[PDB]
Amino acid sequence: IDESKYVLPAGIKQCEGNFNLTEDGVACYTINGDDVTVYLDTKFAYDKATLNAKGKKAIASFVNFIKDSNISSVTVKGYASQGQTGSEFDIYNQKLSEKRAQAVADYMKQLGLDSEKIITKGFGYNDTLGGIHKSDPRNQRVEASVSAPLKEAN
Repeated sequence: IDESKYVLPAGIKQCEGNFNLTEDGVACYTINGDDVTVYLDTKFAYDKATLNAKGKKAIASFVNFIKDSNISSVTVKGYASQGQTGSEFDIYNQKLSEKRAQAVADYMKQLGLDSEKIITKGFGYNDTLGGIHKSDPRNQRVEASVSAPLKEAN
């Protein structure tokens, strides 16, 4: 006798298997029961902390979900690839990754999200993606995930 209809995050599609092994910026969702979780994987060109159009489209939809879910805070994590076999550039890439997270967060603020709701972390070329080489450009990225109950349709 149930009639309630729940609605999916706007402009975001369900995550495919290994959704982070895309070399494109993406935002996707998974459902676990009645709670939805949205992921953001924004990619960057080599040595760049600038956003591209794909990244910006993804972020905008990510933010639209945060503002609609009345979500409290989002942690924005930046990463880098390890381009060279030693540790000469570990601090360099740590800073790079921080700059990437800061880029993502700056754009979120342009979109009408408040700076207090945003926490940024850089990781350098640690936590590189599983299954690929550490120097793969897909490691050059910012990640974030938020969760919220599924909204009833209205």
